[PDB]
Amino acid sequence: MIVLFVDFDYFYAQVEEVLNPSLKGKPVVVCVFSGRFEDSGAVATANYEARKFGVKAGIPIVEAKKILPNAVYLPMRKEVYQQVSSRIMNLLREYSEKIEIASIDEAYLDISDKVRDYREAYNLGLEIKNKILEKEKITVTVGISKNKVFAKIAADMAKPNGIKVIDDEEVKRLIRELDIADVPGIGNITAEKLKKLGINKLVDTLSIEFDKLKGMIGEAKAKYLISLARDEYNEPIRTRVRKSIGRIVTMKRNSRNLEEIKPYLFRAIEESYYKLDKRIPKAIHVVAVTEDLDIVSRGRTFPHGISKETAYSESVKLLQKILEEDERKIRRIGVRFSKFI
DNA sequence: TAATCCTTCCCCC
DNA sequence: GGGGGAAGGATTC
Ligand SMILES: [Ca+2]
Ligand SMILES: [Ca+2]
Ligand SMILES: [Ca+2]
Repeated sequence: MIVLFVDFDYFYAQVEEVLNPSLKGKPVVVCVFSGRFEDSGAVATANYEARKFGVKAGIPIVEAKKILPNAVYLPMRKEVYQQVSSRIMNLLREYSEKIEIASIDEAYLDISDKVRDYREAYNLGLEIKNKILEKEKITVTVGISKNKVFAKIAADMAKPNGIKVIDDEEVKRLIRELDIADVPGIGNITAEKLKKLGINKLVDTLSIEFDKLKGMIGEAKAKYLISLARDEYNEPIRTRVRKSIGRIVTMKRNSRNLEEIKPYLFRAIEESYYKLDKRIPKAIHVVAVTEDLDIVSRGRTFPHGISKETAYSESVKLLQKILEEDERKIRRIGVRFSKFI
């Protein structure tokens, strides 16, 4: 099999540059301003100009300014980006029917048909990198391999703005040499548990007795790693479906008083519905971010579709259930709609 | 600025 | 025992 993974470089900041070329060659930081206090918020993404110095996704907006006090700071604009992305996901469709849109900027292609070997593979990587650069003036990175996991890893290496192949032989050394923590789906926490169990390489997973790996990190995860290590991973490419929509927001001050919260909660549903568009959910969830930054949630399924009027009531009851079964204050509040018709 | 996998529950064959 | 399906939380991106 031969899978080609495509990944957009620092996407949000690149589109920002694209939309005002002057920004070219400068450190651009796409930020999310919570508006709580002076320059409060976080970092959505920074371009190469900023990254290399430390500014990265997750750092506060105040920390970033201490490093690059004079870079460009712009508020995120999901809508525009999302649309830019949509277009690009099309140039690709025009490269196969088997396309999996993993995220707003990640996508996998199943070219096992078209191309005959890694040779023609590269040609198409290039032929593809180009197209998107022409049509939309945006740089990406290609990864090619026996499957989605490596095609992706393939892309993490050759980044930014590169293209890389990882053929069987090389995969082999990776299953052994490649770090366990650098394997897709293994976040700190897991990579951590995998530490104790003495696992540090995909190989290491073959020594331990399954059931101890299962009682630890989970059967799915466990099986996932195994198949990978034994060189038997091969999940196909499928067209994923938005199985949920929501929208959380923050208040100027943490609160516990229901009246003080409602207004925020509604604004949340309001936007959530706008997103929904044409879609009708059967499930609802109120999500609260307590002051200590711990997420608390309460929801409910209905035997029918939820109207907007219904959401307003349902959400105010589930929020009450939250202030009840919890004494902490709320820093953020939002709704999540699922189980569409 | 959603996907997925778990774990525990609560019927009820 | 175990199918089926919330519900709430844990984990990755
Ligand atoms: Ca990226
Ligand atoms: Ca990782
Ligand atoms: Ca908790």
